[PDB]
This record gives sequence, structure tokens and C-alpha cells, in this order.
Amino acid sequence: DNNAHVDNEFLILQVNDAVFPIGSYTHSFGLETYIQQKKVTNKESALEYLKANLSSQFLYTEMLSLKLTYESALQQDLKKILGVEEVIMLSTSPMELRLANQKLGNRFIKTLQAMNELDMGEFFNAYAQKTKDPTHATSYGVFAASLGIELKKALRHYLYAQTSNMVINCVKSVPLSQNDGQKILLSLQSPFNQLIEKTLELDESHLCTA
Amino acid sequence: DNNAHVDNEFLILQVNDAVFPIGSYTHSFGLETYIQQKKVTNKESALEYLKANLSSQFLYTEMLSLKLTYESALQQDLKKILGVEEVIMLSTSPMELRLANQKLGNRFIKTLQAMNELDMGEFFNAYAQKTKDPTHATSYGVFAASLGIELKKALRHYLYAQTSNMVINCVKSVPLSQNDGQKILLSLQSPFNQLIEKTLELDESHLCTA
Repeated sequence: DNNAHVDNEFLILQVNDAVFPIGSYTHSFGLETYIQQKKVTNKESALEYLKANLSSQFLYTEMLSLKLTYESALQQDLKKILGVEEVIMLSTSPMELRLANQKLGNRFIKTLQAMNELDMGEFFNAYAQKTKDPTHATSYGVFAASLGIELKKALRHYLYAQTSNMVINCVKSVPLSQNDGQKILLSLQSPFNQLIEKTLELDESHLCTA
Repeated sequence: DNNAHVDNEFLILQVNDAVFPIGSYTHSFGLETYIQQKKVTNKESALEYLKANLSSQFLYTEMLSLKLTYESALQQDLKKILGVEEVIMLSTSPMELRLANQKLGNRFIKTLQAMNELDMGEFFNAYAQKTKDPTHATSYGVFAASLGIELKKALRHYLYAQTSNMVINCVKSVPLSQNDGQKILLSLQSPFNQLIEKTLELDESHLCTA
């Protein structure tokens, strides 16, 4: 195998690392308002905001989209993958967020491709050639499936990385102490498991329904 | 169990996250010289410097110390843990690096302890009460053993986090392109596995022998 020298246990850490050079996650977009309006003011209200957000659009769009493209990639169904990306593109507002999401997806793909010693396989190659509105979550789904990374593991690492980013945004913006940030992340571990279990129960009919 | 709500699969990500608030890793200390002297000038020479460093003091002090305190914690042998920390303290130069390492170890312990909803167990509590010269690796070893995290997994996450930090330091300092940084990390995956296998073969008689 061309990937004999590749260890997915490290590669999954690598692509979820904050330094993986694809630009910043976009979760910060709809947070500034909550802070200005005195909605999020402390650890308690930050946690409630995070739990609500994680279980709404983050779940029914981002996490679910990852699961859907992962599953479709295993079936080698590019048409369904492009279909999922189309639904997301047509559902995302405002335009600035859509553009930021598309930029992030494109950068994720390009960053993988720049690692010439990593063979993503023909299906991924074709996905990269055809995608019009990639997102980080959908492209990551195809990536994980392509390399044979288990779905639940792929979801756990992605979920943690996204949520770490969300929490640090609250830490910096509210602001909160660093200790409060760590308490929040610890408090989110049970909800994380509930989110993954729920994600596995959903399907295309639930996509973008939050 | 007091830790019913804790999921080690997320907690291991949390404590290895660059945002875990303990201050910067100290690997950058002995790098500035290599760059000034035109020793590390590109991707190729950065990789060789990293491979050499990973297989020398990083292996025989840092990785091995983690393994040793993990093993001793399973045996509930605090005396041996303090013994390992003593050897490291007495072997580390210069004084500024020693102080930085001690500060990092102390911060790791304190950061864990500030998460009141995490029960580290009596052995860890006693370790925290008695440690004089903690380091990140030794305290992490006791932490991982205390929570029942498998040793090879604990080592993989720690190794990746440390090396990501080392690579980004080269990226910024040489400087290198971000793409070169990712190629280096990918190239290190086989060496990573060799390092972990070697770490498992070593014992107290090898500590600080590089």
C-alpha cells in the first residue's frame, strides 16, 4: 500500500490540530451578539449557550453532514455527497458565513493534497475534482472514510476540536478565566457522547432541519 | 464512581490540547542556535534535527520518564516516582531550562486539580502533595495511570502534541512554509511508532543517558 508509512492514529491528530493550516473555524460568527446582549456573561451561561448550539445547527448540519458524506464515500456515491453539500449551501445564511465555510472546506482539501506522500485514493481524488461547495465537515467525512478511519473515532476528534475552539472563543470574548474554560470542556464530555449517539441516529431527512 | 461523567477519550484530547493552560512547551530552548548557525535551513535539515532530537534526550529523558512514573503509579510506588524526578532534576542543564520544566510540571498538576469535578484518586493526590521537581512528562505519567488510560495511547497523544510544538517552532523560526510543516509531521509517523516501541523497551537504567 502507498500508505504503508502512514499511521491513521497520528494522522487523525494531525488534521484536527489547531495548527493544521486551513484557517480559523467559523463558530465565532454567531457569538459576539450573545455577549453584547448580556446573554452570555459567565461560565454557567456560556455552558448553556454551548449545549444549545451543539445540539442544534452544529448537530443537524455539521456533525450530521460529516456522517452522511462518510457513509456515502464508503458506498462510493459522489452524487449523494454533492447533494448533501448542495443542501447545506442552499440553507446557510448569511452569505459571508457561507463563503467562509466554503473557503475552509477548500483549504482542508488543498492542505491534504499538498501532502504528496499521502494517497487519498481515487474516490477522494474525484470528490476533490468535482466538489463545488465543500465544507470542513463534509470533506473531513470523505477523508475519514477514504483512509478507513472508524466513524465514531472520526466524529469524536472532530467534535472535540470544534468545541475546544468554541470554548476558547467564550474564554477570550466573555471573558472567562482559563480555569472556567477547562471546567466547561470537562462538563461537555457527557453531552459529547449524547451528541455522537444522536448523530448516528439521524439521516438525510434531518439535514439542516435545525 | 466519582468519574462517571468523565470520558477519558475526550480528557486525553483535552490535556494535550495546546490550549490546556499550563504555559508553552520548552523544546524551543535548544533550537535558536541551530538556526543561527545555518544548521537547520530547510525542510530536510529540520526533519533530520527533529529525528535526532526525538531519539536522544527527548526519548531517554522525557518519554522514558513518562513510562517510568506511569508504571510506578500502577504499583503505587511514590518513592520511585520521586526518585525519577530527582534523577531528572540533577541531570538537567542549564538552570533556566530546569526552572521552566519545573514550572510546566507544577502548572500541569495545578490545572488538573482546578477541575474540581475530576477525581484524580488518592495516589495522585499524594503525589501532588509530595512532588518537589515535577515535570510535564512525569506528572502526565502519574495522571494517565491514575485514570486508567492505556500506556501506549497516553504516549501517542503526548508524543504527537510535543512534536507538533517542535515542528511549528521550526516552521516559524527557520522559517518554513506551512506545507513543509505538514510534510514533516507526516514523515515523522513511522519514527513516532519506532520511538514508542523503543520507549517500552527501556527502564530506569537508561534514564537521562542521552
